[PDB]
Amino acid sequence: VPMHPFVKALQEHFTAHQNPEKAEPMARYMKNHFLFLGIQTPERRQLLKDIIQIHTLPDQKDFQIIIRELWDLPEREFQAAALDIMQKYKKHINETHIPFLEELIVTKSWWDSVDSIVPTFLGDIFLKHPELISAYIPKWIASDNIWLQRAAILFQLKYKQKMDEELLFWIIGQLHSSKEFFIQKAIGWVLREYAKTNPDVVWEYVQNNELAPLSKREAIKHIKQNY
DNA sequence: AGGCAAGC
DNA sequence: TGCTTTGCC
Ligand SMILES: COc1cc2[nH]c(C(=O)N3C[C@@H](Cn4cnc(N)c5ncnc4-5)c4c3cc(O)c3[nH]c(C(=O)N5CCc6c5c(O)c(OC)c5[nH]c(C(=O)SC)cc65)cc43)cc2cc1O
Ligand SMILES: [Ca+2]
Repeated sequence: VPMHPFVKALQEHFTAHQNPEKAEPMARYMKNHFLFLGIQTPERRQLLKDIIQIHTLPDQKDFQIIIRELWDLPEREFQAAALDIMQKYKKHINETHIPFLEELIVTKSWWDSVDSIVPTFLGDIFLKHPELISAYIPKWIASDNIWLQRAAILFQLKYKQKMDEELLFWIIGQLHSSKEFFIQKAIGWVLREYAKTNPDVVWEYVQNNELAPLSKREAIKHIKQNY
């Protein structure tokens, strides 16, 4: 049972605003891996805002406590809310929190939580601490955990001109022979996105290095008409 | 406001 | 495959 007063307040307020008619299709969309209360993103964020306006944002010493307690609640909106909360503490998040973020990635894993952790929170940490990438990314690739592998692929997704091209291509080469949908698809996504910034090097990469056909097709869907 | 981004 | 609905930017 959650014990932090902020989490208890949030749980009560979310539960009081549940919508069972939305809960069923929301849970089906995530392959019924999770129960849902039936609260979509606009309403979920406003309910969190209500609780912050009443109680104020808890002290930064508590932010991991709060996120952990929310992660253990059954309904999926509590994990989505915990990530909204983590965004409000981002000035206090640094390299010492990478293991905490790893834990969140591999606990109650699915594409919604993992994608909300990786390009923003890990992306920002490794921009400030790029000399720490080698302590994590190769480990994640070798772990055979598909969500840490997707993290290795997508932490640079929002980098645009900051992208470390040789690193991106090494990561992708290490994972290109994965059978896994969420890995093949992440490779396609990150290549398509980076092609918005540096289309010529993505084209050269895709024409000279092996990729699953899903990955290759997705990578080039916007630039192929230029060649 | 609208374009671009899993499910089946 | 290319349409769905909702979410991110
Ligand atoms: C950094 O850069 C980016 C990060 C990004 N994150 C997301 C994202 O996180 N997405 C996009 C979008 C999921 N999504 C939707 N449409 C598409 N066409 C998509 N293509 C891919 N994903 C897609 C989505 C999430 C996350 C979620 O946690 C989501 N949850 C739902 C959802 O819950 N859905 C979608 C389908 C659906 C619901 C839902 O609530 C419902 O509740 C009623 C639904 N009812 C029905 C029906 O009765 S139809 C017969 C369908 C239905 C959508 C959804 C997009 C995105 C974009 C970026 O550039
Ligand atoms: Ca698609």
